[PDB]
Amino acid sequence: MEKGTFTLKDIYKQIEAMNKMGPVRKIFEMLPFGLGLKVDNDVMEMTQEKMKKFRVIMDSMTEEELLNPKIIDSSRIRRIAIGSGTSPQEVKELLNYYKTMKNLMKKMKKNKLPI
Repeated sequence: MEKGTFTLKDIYKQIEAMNKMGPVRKIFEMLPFGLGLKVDNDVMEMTQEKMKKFRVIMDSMTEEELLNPKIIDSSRIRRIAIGSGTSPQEVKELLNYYKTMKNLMKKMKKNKLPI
């Protein structure tokens, strides 16, 4: 139905906690010219914190889409991944995360007693 018990749009907002977005003035305070294995970030994009790219796709995908995950449109997510900069594969695992939810079935409290 229109409601899917706490849709996933409620999950992406929880990651907003981290972002560090606000380059006002003096982003860094002086730096050593002899950097080592600290990061060495280069022109090639790199990945690390999964939560960092989690929020980005939150404003990409359509809320209507979040309400109905079963509507996985391979074409719609294609363009969307480009907007987020990641890819459909990273969104496929994201849904696969709720697969883990099936693991909940190991506990499946429910009731198991209609009468």
